[PDB]
Amino acid sequence: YRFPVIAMKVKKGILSDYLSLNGDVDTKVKADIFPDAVGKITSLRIKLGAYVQKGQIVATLDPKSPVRAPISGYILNITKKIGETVNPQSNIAVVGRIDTKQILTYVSEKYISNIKVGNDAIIEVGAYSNEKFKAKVSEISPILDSKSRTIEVYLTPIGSNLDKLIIGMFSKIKLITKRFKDVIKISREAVVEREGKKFVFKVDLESKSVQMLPITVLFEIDNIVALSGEVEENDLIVVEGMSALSNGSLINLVDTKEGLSAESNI
Repeated sequence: YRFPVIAMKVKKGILSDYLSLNGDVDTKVKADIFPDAVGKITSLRIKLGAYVQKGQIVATLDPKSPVRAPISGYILNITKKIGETVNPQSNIAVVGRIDTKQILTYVSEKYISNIKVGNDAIIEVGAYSNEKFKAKVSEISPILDSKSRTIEVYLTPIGSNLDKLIIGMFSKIKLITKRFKDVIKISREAVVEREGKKFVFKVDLESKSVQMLPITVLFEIDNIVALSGEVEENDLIVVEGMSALSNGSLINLVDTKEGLSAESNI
């Protein structure tokens, strides 16, 4: 008998660990819009998304008083209606710049000591590639909040297509903590546990059989193992049929799958 197997033509690549966070898209430069007097809002000369310049009149009161923009940028929010009464500490609207986007997140103290300015992240607002963006850590707050045990971390989105990372949006963040580089990646099920050790099966094409090689699992995630040991680029390693195999088992190579990408999982 010859056991049926599928084998992968294994490649060297990158597998990357990450910390899973939540955060918000914000901007570095923004300001609240306050009246200079007390009274009722007569007119609102702004809508969401509108561009306004420093000094420009954005609303009007009856005690006629003008409410003016304090900086130049875009209206991110309006928190007041025509009719409402207001004073110099009523926040009417928010203006901010769209060219100084930032992602804000809060990281637990135990992870902070390995995070550095320049670390890579992926910012996700959705499942598809058009909804994911690259970013880099820009700043680490000196403040530890004692109740939550978290420290604020700021990321700057880079690359192309940032016009869909909209200010105010919720995001998932994948903050890359370690990259295993130039290692053999293979589907996790290739690895088999015998007598408290780990092995894979390498196919010898000439003799149509397998050899049981010991390996070490360096890291694994998303059903992918990065391993070290006696395995090299282009070895044929069994990825279906392995539970039935032993050292020297004879097999039938039913098919050969391509190796997993050399590039990072994330």
